[PDB]
Amino acid sequence: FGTNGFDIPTIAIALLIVGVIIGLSGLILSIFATATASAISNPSPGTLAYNLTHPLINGMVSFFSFFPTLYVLLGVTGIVLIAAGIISIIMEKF
Amino acid sequence: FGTNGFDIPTIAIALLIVGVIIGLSGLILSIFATATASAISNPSPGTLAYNLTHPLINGMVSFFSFFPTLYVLLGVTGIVLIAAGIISIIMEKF
Amino acid sequence: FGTNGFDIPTIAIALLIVGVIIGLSGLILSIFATATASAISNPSPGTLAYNLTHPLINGMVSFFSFFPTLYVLLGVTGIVLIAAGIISIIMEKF
Amino acid sequence: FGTNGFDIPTIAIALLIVGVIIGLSGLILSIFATATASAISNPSPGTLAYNLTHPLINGMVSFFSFFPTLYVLLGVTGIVLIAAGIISIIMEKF
Amino acid sequence: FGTNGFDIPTIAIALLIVGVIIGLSGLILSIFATATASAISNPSPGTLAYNLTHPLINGMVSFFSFFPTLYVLLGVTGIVLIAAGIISIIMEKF
Amino acid sequence: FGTNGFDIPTIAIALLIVGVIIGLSGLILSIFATATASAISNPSPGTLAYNLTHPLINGMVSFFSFFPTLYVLLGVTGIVLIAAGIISIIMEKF
Amino acid sequence: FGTNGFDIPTIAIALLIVGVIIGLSGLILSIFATATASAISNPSPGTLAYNLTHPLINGMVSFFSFFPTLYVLLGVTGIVLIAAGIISIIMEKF
Repeated sequence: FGTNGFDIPTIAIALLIVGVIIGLSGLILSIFATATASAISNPSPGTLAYNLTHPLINGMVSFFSFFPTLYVLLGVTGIVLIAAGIISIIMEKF
Repeated sequence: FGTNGFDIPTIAIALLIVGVIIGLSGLILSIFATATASAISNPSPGTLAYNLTHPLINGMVSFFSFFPTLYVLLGVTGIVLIAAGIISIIMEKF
Repeated sequence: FGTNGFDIPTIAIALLIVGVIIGLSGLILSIFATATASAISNPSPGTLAYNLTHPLINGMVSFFSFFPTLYVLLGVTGIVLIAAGIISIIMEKF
Repeated sequence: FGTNGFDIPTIAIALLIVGVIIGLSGLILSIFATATASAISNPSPGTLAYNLTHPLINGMVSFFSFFPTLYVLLGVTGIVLIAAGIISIIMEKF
Repeated sequence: FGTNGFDIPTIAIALLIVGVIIGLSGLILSIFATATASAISNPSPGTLAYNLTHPLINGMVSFFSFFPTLYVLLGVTGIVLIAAGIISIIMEKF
Repeated sequence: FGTNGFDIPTIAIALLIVGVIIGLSGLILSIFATATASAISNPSPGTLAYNLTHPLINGMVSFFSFFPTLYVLLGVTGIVLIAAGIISIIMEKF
Repeated sequence: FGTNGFDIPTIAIALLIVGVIIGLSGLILSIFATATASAISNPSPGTLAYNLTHPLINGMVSFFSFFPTLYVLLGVTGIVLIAAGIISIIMEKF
């Protein structure tokens, strides 16, 4: 059901695959994040360990704050792909 | 249905193609613009980041304000093409 | 849909491409500018580090202030291109 | 989207590249300047070390004061390039 | 529809072409003039930059004031051409 | 639309070209003049640097004051050209 | 847009070039003059070094005082060139 490489069943299967992979990634990352949160403690505001540890958790927070826009762009990619398929169909179907 | 290169079915198909392409372009650009709007924040009116970032968004605004007249001219082009076709038909059909 | 090299679908696609590229450029530059703003500190008004660092940020500010007019000219270019296309069509379509 | 060597997407990409490179340069230079400021001390106003060290920091200050106009000229260059492109388009598009 | 080189359809097409070209010229020049107006600032009445910049804008104003009569003469030319055509027709049609 | 070398479309295009070139020249010169104004300082009224620098800025001022009449003459040239065209048309059109 | 070698666009470009070159010359000379002023000191009014150095700075002052009239003549040259162009056009355009 297509012309050259555009197949609606294949597209649906690909959507299934990406959806389930993203679900698993969220699940695993959340589960691991809980363990990390449990492991690290809060020594004191101003001792040696605080100086030694604070920037690390800051980097954690920053990278994880970067995740959402990555996911948004990844989602945007699929609309582009499907639209390219539609245009390609229309171009030489007539 | 024509004389040399003017074909009414071909013209209708071309109109279909340009219409759908313009629709897709609007869709994709709007969706991406929402993501850009979400990503960038407003630091402060007068700090370093404001000086560093404000002209960029100004350029964004300006270019996107230039878009409408581009679209208008692009639309005007088709009337010229169809009129040239009509004249060419009349010239040597009689 | 054209005469020699003027194709309305091609023009629309080109507009799409330039628009999305400009959006990405704004996004990336803003995100990076936030990081730069965070990294650099303000030592003091009159110490060695101030003398060492101030002109650099001045150059930053100046170049980024130059960006907007660059974008404006870049936008102006497209109107010229489309108008040249219209004129070329009219010249030998009749 | 151009005539011979003028490509609006290429220009936008080039602007992106120069912008990010300038941002990185500012970042790295500022970070290094902080370290230099920290390392050197102020011995005394009139001892041997002062005589030995003062002109060096004077040269530092002078060169870094030269930076801003370099950046300004570098920014001016792009407007010239884009204008040359516009003129070249207009010359033989008609 | 003519005698030797006078063709009413050709004349009408030529009028169309000159009209649209003049419209485009006005459009482009106005759009560019807005950008120029935005870019240049007003430093002060009596400093170095004022002395350096004022005559340039004076020349701008003068040349652009010369434009109108150029356009008027250009318009006058067409009446002469059409009248020459009429006379040439009458001379040897009888 | 002409007789030998006088073409109203060509004239209009030439007017467009000269107008845009003059606009760009004004823009670039003003932008550069601002940078020059910023770079040079005012040392003192009577020291060595004043003697060394004052005549240079005097020459700057003088040449830039010469610009306006150059532009005026350049503008006058076009009226002469168009009038020569009109006369040439009238001479042998009848 | 001309007759043999007189081209208004070429003239405008030449004016741009000479203007920017003169601006750069003023800039560079002023910047260098500041450095020269800083380097040389004032030993004493009547010692050996004064006798050894004074005439040199006198020659500096004199030559730099000669600059302005050079610039004025250079500016005058362009009016002559443009007028020669106008006369040449008028001579054989009719």
